[PDB]
Amino acid sequence: TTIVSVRRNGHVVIAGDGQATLGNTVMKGNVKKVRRLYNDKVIAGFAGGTADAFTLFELFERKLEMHQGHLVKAAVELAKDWRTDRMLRKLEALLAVADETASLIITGNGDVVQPENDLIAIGSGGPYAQAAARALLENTELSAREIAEKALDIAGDICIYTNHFHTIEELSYKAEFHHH
Amino acid sequence: TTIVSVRRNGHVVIAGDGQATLGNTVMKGNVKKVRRLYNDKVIAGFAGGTADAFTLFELFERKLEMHQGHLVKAAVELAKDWRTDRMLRKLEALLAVADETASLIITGNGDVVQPENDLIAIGSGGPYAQAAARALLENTELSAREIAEKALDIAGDICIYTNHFHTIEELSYKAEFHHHH
Amino acid sequence: TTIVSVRRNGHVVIAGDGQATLGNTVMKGNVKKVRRLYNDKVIAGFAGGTADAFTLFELFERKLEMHQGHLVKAAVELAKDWRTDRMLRKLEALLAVADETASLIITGNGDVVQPENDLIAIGSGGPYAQAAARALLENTELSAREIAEKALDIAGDICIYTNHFHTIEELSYKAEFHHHH
Amino acid sequence: TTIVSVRRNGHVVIAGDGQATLGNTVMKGNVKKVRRLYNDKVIAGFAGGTADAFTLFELFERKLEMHQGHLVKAAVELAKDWRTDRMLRKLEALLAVADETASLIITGNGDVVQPENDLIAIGSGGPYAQAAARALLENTELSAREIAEKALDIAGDICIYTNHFHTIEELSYKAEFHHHH
Amino acid sequence: TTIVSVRRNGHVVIAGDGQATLGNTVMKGNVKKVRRLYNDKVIAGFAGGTADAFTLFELFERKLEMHQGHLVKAAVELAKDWRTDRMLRKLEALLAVADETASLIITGNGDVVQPENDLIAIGSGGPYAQAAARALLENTELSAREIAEKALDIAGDICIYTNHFHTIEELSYKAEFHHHH
Amino acid sequence: TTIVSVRRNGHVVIAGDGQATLGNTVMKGNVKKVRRLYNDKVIAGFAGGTADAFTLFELFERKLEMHQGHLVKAAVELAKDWRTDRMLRKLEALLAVADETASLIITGNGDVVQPENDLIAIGSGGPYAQAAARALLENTELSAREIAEKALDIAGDICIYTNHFHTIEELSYKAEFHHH
Amino acid sequence: TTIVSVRRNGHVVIAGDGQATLGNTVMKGNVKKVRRLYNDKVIAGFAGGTADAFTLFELFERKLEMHQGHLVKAAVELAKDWRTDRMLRKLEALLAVADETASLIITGNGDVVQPENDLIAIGSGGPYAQAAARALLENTELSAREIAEKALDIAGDICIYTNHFHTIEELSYKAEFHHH
Amino acid sequence: TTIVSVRRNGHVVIAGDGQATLGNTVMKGNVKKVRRLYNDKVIAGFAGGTADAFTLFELFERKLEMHQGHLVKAAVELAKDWRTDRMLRKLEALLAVADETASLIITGNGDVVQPENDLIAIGSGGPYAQAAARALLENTELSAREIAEKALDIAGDICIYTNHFHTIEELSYKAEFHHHH
Amino acid sequence: TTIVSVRRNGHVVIAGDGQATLGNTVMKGNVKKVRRLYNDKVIAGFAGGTADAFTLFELFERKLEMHQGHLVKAAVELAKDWRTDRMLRKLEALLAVADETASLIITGNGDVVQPENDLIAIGSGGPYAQAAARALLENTELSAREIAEKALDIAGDICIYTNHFHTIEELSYKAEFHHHH
Amino acid sequence: TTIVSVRRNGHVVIAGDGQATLGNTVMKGNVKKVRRLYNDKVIAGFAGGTADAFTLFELFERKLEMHQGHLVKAAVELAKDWRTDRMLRKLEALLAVADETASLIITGNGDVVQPENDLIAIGSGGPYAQAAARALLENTELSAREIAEKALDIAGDICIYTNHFHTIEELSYKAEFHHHH
Amino acid sequence: TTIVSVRRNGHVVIAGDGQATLGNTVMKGNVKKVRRLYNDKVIAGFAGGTADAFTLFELFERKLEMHQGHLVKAAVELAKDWRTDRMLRKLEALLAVADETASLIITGNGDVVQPENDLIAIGSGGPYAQAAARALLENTELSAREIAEKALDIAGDICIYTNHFHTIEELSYKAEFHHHH
Repeated sequence: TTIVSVRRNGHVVIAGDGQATLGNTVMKGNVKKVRRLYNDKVIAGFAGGTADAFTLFELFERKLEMHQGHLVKAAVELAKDWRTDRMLRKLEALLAVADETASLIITGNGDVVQPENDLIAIGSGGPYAQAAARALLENTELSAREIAEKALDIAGDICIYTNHFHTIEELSYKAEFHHH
Repeated sequence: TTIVSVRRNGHVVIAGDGQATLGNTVMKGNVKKVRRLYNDKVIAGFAGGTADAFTLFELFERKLEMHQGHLVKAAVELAKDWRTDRMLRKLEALLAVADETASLIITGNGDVVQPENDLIAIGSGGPYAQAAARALLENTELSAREIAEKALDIAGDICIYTNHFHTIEELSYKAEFHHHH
Repeated sequence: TTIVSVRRNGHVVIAGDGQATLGNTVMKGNVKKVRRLYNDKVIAGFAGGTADAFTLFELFERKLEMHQGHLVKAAVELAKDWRTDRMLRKLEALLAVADETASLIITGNGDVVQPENDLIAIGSGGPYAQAAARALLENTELSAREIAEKALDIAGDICIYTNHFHTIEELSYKAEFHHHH
Repeated sequence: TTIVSVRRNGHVVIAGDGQATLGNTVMKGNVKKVRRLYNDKVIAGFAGGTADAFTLFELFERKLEMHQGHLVKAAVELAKDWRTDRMLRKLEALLAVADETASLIITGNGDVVQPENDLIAIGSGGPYAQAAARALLENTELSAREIAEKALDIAGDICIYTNHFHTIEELSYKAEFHHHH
Repeated sequence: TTIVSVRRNGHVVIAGDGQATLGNTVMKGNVKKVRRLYNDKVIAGFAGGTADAFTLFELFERKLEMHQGHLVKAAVELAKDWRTDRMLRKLEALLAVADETASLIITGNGDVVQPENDLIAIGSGGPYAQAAARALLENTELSAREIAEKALDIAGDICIYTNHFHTIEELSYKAEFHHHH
Repeated sequence: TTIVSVRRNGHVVIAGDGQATLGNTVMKGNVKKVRRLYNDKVIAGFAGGTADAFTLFELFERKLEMHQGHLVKAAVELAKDWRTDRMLRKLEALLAVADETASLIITGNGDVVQPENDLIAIGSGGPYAQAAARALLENTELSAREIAEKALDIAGDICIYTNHFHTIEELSYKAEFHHH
Repeated sequence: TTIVSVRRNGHVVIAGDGQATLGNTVMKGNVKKVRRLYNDKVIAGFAGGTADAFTLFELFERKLEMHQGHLVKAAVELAKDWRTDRMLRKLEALLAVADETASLIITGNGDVVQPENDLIAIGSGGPYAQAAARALLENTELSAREIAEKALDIAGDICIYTNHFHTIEELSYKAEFHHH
Repeated sequence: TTIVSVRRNGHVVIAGDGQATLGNTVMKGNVKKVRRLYNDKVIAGFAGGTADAFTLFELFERKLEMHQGHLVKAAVELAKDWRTDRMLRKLEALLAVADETASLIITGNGDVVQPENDLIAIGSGGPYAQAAARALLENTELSAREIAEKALDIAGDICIYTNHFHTIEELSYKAEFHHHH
Repeated sequence: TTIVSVRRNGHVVIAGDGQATLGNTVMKGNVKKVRRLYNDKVIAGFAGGTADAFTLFELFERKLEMHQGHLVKAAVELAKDWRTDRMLRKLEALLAVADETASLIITGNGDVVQPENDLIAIGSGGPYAQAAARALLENTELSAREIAEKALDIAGDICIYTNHFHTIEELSYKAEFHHHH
Repeated sequence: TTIVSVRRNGHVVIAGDGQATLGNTVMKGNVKKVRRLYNDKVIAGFAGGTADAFTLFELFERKLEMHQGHLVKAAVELAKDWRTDRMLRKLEALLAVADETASLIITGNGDVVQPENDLIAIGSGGPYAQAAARALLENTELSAREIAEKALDIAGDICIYTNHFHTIEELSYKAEFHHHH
Repeated sequence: TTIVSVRRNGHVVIAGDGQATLGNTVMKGNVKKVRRLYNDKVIAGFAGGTADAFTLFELFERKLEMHQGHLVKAAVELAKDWRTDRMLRKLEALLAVADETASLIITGNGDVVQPENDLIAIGSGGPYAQAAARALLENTELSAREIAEKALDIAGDICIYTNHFHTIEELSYKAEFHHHH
């Protein structure tokens, strides 16, 4: 499992593979690890098992409406409850979330984090992709999209636990407004 | 324990062995791991111990009537409660369910899944069978039945934890065919 | 790493992938795990690291000329020395060898084995491929080649440790197949 | 600890040893592991510690009267509560129960099971006795009694954790055997 | 892997299954674990891997001719060298040997043993079979053959590591009988 | 720690040492491991730590009055609660209890047991003492007292974890009643 | 496995059971663990596996003739080589040896020991038997034989790993010499 | 992660790095581990994960207003609740807090501590920095600031888990320093 | 951490070091582990972390006033609540307490103990000190003070976890003496 | 096992207990752990098993005559060979040796050491005795003898692994003590 | 155990503590870990046990004369033989060596190293001292001596395994200075 995010110009993206590895056998390989929340305003990607993710995303989206649209806080409030009540302390995963606002990793442990460049790379191959992505983003242009794609690809070429099937979600936000 | 499912033309099947392995001794070897729910409309197979299964199947079938016959949903609602209340969080198993609608694995963990081809292979030998099955389904015709049977056989030939005694349930619903000449 | 062998009509084949997995990172993925010995008369496939293999293949090929072309014996003599002198007792791998004569797995442990059908399936994915292969070979024709290929493919689709890059070697030993287009 | 059950003609029996092993020292060796419930209509044997057993037997016998005399159900209802509420989830043991109705293993895990022949063999030596018993029951007649006894004896001869002191309970439910001296 | 031996009237037998289990996958299941030595005078069964066995059987048979036909001795001398020189100290297995003379287990460890009744039961299932066998041999007649067969069957029914495919070798030498009337 | 019990003629005894071993250092060596309950009618010995013991003995003595003087049951009821509620499931020890009625080991695990001869031998050296005791009781007379003493002595001579300081409690019950 | 030795008046004895326990299954139960060396002059008992024992007994008996009949030294020289050359360092067991001279435990580790009373108790049940034996030997007479027997019996009654089948060897040495 | 504090003349400082190490990969490296509470009167630094910290800082700042401005007490009351209710017993971290009043380490374990010199050195590198810091503070003057900086730098040069990105907060509470150029 | 107590003539003392060891680094080394309660009538020493200690001392001192001045009792009542309510069951430490009445160790586990000579030696070095102390107290006179000091010194000389900085509290109450001539 | 040494005026002593502890059972308790070498000129004590000791003492005494009577060197040369050739590298123990010359601990590891005061305290209880001994030697006179005895006694009172049976060897090397009754 | 080295102006120093820690008890605490070789021209410090050190120092000093006075080389040649012949491969330690030439750590592993500033800090506390030392050397002047002393002090203040008793050896060789005014 591997997921990335990038922010270039007016585009932020989250992209993950879909390999359902188990033990040493792929049980499935097209899981949508990336999806969107709060009516197409905020994107996210989770690492782990669909359930916990869903429970979290919901709860998080709850904390979302419960704070209007302040991503940061919604996330924060969530991370709290998560690394709080004994129950949630059981569900484990990692959530990459982003929107016009910003991007942030949320771990079950209790850690809400804005990476060093809205460059979220997580999962088994996170490091690998990160590197690639980074490299690109550093020594080249291309789009958030292209890069993520690119890196997220390479990831799986190295980390066995990664798929190659790309679920992606990107939202542009160039507030181009022509008065006539 | 191993269980498969397939869907070819107008036939979907679920087939499992019956080996009651314990530690390293077979206590029994004719357990019906596959059965049918909601008055012969939906089939299922569970992996694990009869009890939990029964508790789940019932609860699931409750969530079933409680949504008419929308398999997906019923399953979804179930997986919820399962990977929800601390109590159910104790019963562990895997449920392979199918019908005209579709087929889906339901884990206790909280995971409702449509495999990559309504090809459900679970249990110790799941991977093995899957392979065989797949292979067949790929490079040959035959029936959902034949295939499942075939694979589910091979499974036990390799995975010690698998039986060879085949409990099967298949439901047809729009029997197709594809003959050439 | 996964390697298969099959024997159908006048064709015996050995085919393996090429994934150089390490820890949880692929360092390379095009290793030729399958090759031929004794001047294109005997084929083999090894599971593990190039070196040990080479050491073994050579020593084995030595025990080969040292017994003319009696595959069985060459293999037997080898497995002995292997699971014998302290030194060799360190190099570990698995050797799938075949020719007109037959096919046999050679383990470092000290085991020379003719599988249940000259159907050699070894490696992380061995079981998987075996299954598929088997299934094919059972419920269909096709060639030793097609099957191995097919299975060895499927293998990697399931076992992460398997590559998909196919190194194959097949030797025919009778026939004169024709083609009418 | 080892316990068996058999059903031959009109006789079902449960027999266990009495070795109170602990660590690697026998603290006692005459524990009655087999007993009867519901006013001499149903027999049972437990594997483990007197307490949990008693707690279970009682609760089970409660679920018993609470369903008249339908052994199966009583057992089922019990296994549920057992592999249900956190509390019971702690008491661990195995219950071999039988009567005119049938015989069934009840595990704390959540598993109510009718063995392959009303041949219940449980405990450290269970497998061993099962074997012997089985063998007898297969290639000979004798009584449920004789067999159980026999097997349950042999058990201890092999499994150190087994006693040799036989607590047995058998209930007949038809017949009128005679004797001409 | 499981192997038995029995001696009734004028017949001593050695019988073993043929399951080539590895890890948790059967690589083969028709290995001849039982065979005969010294020109059809002495039988044996080995537990483990064909190679080591062969090395031992040969060496043992060497120690055999080297002592005429005194099984005991040959065996003794063998066990010596086996649990002696560092090299042999690596090959591990168990040898069940018998003939007119007697029957004896030979372990690599250095142990030549006459079981408690020329009833050799070894291998994963050894204990199981033993039991059954014993039981038979105790509470019934039948032949060394029938018994062994019977037991060796049951074995695999319980011990997953056992095959069911029976390789047997029995030698008669003063065929008795005991009929009553 | 080691404790024994014996029953000969009209005398039942419980005797234990007093070694407070810890790690590999004796912190104390005169702990009274044996004592009496229910107003000098029932004796007992515990193995382990004074606290848990006290909690148990009390609770047990509670279950005692709560059943008049039926040792067996009191014990049984106790063993239940002990190997029952999560809380008690934490306190661990072994209780040797006896009286006119009988003698019985009660473990936390959930096990109430009448040994093979009202010969209770428990603790690190239990086995050892048992043996000796047994031997005596088998091939000689002497008193319950003498034997226990004897054995309980030997125990410590072998098991390092045993003390040699003997706390003993014996109750006779020969209902000798002269009518005049 | 359990073996004892005793020395009373002019009789020294070694006695062991014969249980061939393995894992948790008795493979055999009549192994002769006790035997005699150097032409019926010295007795011994081994704990473990027949082979190693034989190798040792032989080597030891070699070191025996190689020192005339000085048990002690023979034993000592042996224990050396045993807990010496890498090879022997692999064979593990315990040897109880005795004769007119004395009695002594020899471990592979490198330890030749005369117990506290020519009372050798070794093996799984050694401690147990020891106790019993001791007890007897302490508070009663009877013979070395009777006691060993007795104790060695009790042993198996407690230690599951012990058999009950008694192989015994006792040598008397009362140099009663009547001049006529 | 590493954090220091010093008190020299009228200046107390808290400074930490910003390395977000995980496993053996830096996920981020600019985390503000040091911050200020109770309206710029009290400073603090936490070791660990942002969340728990925040939960604690808040609760502590609650216990702060709830005792006016008596740092010591606020801290004490906090450490209590922390190493008290089961819930808080889960959040783990270390809090370095200081102000005009004093400086004190607060551990989840239940320990409120004033170091040996208002010289708080905590975190993976704490010991290292402490040393350096100490050494400076001992054999030289410079400012609390310069020292912390200096040491906290050196820290990362040695402890891989330390960043080098310095988040610092210093509060003076007397003086009027001048400068003649 | 190490603490001692002694009682000679009319003087009882409690003395402990002050090493704040953590992992393998001293974070502080002047912690007052010994202090006095109930208005200079009762002394005590705790082993562990200041917090828990304080919680206990207070609660204990509460149980103190709540029983006038009967040390024993107060202690007993305390040990109860301590090794009682789940909450307190978390705070762990050891309390050495003494006064005119007597001296007693109180563990969280639930254990109130009068050592073998009002000679309380606890903590990492407890055993060591005890020894020395004992030795002195045995083969010499000197004062409770001197001895404690002496021993408590030696302790740190051996046990790395011990400080050398001595916090002591001694209360006289009927000052004896024993001079000869 | 515990052994001490002291040097006071013209007397150096080595004293050890005799507890043959094994696992958790004393197999013997009168082993002479202390003895004398080189014709009553040098004393020593070993910690461990009689054999290795003897091997060492001999070899050391060889290195002794091989250097006349220079204890230090003999010891040094020994420790070398000991922590040198693979073989000796297996025998493990500790040797306390002394004479007119001096006293020194010799470990198998490769360490020849003169303690801080010719006060050798080794063995499980070494630390304990050391303490006591020390304390005596510090705050009192008495003889090397009395002290060792005293301490070595106390040792066993605390360390279970220590005996109480005292084997002692003391050599004087000046003086002419008198006694007026 | 901790040892440092520094080089300032015309002075290079090596300084180590003297704590003989064992398990968790100091057996001695005045071991001279630092000493000089090749007739007062080269200094060194070893970490570990006196023996091995001595063996090495000698052998190294042999390799020293055997190359005149080229420290580097001598060291190199030594490290070779050390991390070479199986025998030396057993003695383990660390050698800090210096002289006019330079300073270098020599590990048994096979590693001759010039630290980043002739600032050798090794041993348990090595890191700690290094830090301090470094800090000094960085933000202050003072002498190689003062610094080492200072740091090597601090070390033991933190690392329990360090002594405080300072054995030092410094050699001047072109005494510089740098005064300003």
